[PDB]
Amino acid sequence: ASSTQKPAIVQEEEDLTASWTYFTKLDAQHTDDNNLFYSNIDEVLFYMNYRYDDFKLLDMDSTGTKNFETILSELWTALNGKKPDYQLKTMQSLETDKKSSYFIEEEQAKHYQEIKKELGYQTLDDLLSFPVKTDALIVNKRYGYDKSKEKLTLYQGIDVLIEDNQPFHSPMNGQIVSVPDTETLVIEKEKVARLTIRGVNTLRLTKGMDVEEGTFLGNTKNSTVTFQYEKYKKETKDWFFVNPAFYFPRVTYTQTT
Amino acid sequence: ASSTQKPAIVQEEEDLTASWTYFTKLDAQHTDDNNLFYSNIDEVLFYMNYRYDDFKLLDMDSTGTKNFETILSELWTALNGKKPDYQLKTMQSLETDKKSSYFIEEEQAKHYQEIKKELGYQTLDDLLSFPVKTDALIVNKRYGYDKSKEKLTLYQGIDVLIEDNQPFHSPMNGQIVSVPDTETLVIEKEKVARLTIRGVNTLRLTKGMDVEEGTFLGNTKNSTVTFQYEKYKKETKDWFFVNPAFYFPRVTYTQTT
Repeated sequence: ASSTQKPAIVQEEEDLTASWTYFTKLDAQHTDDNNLFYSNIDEVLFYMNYRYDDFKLLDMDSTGTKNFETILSELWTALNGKKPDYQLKTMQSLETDKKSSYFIEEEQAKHYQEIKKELGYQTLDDLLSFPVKTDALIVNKRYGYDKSKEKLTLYQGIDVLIEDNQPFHSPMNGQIVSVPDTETLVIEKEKVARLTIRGVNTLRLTKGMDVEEGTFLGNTKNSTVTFQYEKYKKETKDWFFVNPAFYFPRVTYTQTT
Repeated sequence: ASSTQKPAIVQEEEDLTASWTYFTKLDAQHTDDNNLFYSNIDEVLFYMNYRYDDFKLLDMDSTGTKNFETILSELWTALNGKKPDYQLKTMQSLETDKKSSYFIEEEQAKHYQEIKKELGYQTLDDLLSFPVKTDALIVNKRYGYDKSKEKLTLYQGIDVLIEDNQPFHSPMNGQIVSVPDTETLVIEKEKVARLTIRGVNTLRLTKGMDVEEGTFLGNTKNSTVTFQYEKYKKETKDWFFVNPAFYFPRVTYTQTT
């Protein structure tokens, strides 16, 4: 009862990444010559999971009249406003506005923040260990949509900054299933998860070799490493991309509004 | 990047509708007493966007000798043949002809089709929600040109099949800016988008009312509802029609060759 605590994130993994991506679509579509949007989508997703539990983008709200894409779009407007004179608010601000739809009562909000901090995304399956000694990966290109060369583009991974060719250890246990070139490897846990790593020297690795979490793979080749992460969907015997950032202990985003 | 994915639709919205409309002009011009053409223009547009990115009808192709109107006209002939013995083909079939300018290697064809399924037109701005509970609007009169009375006509909207006397909810957030008659309303998101709805009784509705996505507007009068949708061009301070079908989650076209 009061001894029972729901996790900070309860959505299924595919829906969690889909909801992230939907919000990056709204950021990217409003990004133009005069405005660059990189909302704090983590704060959005923690709020949405607290309010709406294990929602899917096409489920209906409590009125029965709108789906969660619409709810997310309305939230985007509450945070960022509209052309020409956009606004910039935080989720915390909306959650403390007593007239707002997003309001959370003072005492409940203390508990909500504690659980968000204590549990985070660490209840997801198939978490990834840091590949270097650090307290947070610095993410200079987040997952999802953005504008690049004035054009909408979907980035199905994350770019991370790794200084000084640090020795790079595997984030996951699995088998090396592909070594396409000298700087790309694919590690797969059969029918579970698949991690693609770009930017690490692969000279001491061949297809079929088993690696464990922490196995040294090689030194980082330049300053950026790219991760892509996929989960397996038994129902259709295929794979879907997930946002890798959710699966490491902590990241720091360098792109912000 | 291998981690970078372009959308299924890359064209600007005005160019996308203009390309649709051009193809409907070709279908309508060749429709006669013995042949009625309603090509699968969605398949055309997804192929063209994959092959030629954010093209405009009057742009020249890479050879510099033909514009995209000419390319679309040549494709119509490849898909449909010529008088007096028309022969219907599919876009996917044309992509396997190694002697044709439409060839796409098998893997890339499968991949762009998968992206078409995942993304569709959902990367366009200012999407519309279904006005009733459904997985697809049945469109029995599509946007663009057709023949009526052996006369060419341009239809700047779509007609959708909805059961008569059924509750109808708003596809869009905005203000009711016009209530012309007891069966017509116009909703405007100011200087963004304008939605005309014909066939919903508007007696509970007044000019100046705010609506959200999902707001009950009224019950349907007849067995179809007509939508028109316009976007705003700040450069000229005017509006232009777009094909409304692109903006809903899914449609089913009843008019086929």
